[PDB]
Amino acid sequence: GVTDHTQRLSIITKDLFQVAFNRVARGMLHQDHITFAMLLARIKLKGTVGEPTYDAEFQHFLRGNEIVLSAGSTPRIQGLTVEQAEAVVRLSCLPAFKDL
Repeated sequence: GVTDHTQRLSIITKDLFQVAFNRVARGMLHQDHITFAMLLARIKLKGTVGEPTYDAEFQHFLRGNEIVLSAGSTPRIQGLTVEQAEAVVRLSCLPAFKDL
């Protein structure tokens, strides 16, 4: 019942993502469903327009533990434990969270 081609294209793209996720994740363990959902989300983020590439932010999400903290570089922050302290001084390297 759909006649316009742009609406058909949008429906085809969304249904491609949905049917691919359904037919993959039915034969797949429940710990990894969110992983494939995240991969398809990043793929659709790449495909859409009007957005930045989010390369450095996803790099700090994936290999953000690769940031090396210096000896005694963490100051004292109230409430947070040592793991939260090293996490916030690792997040502070990003320009978006510079004043964290």
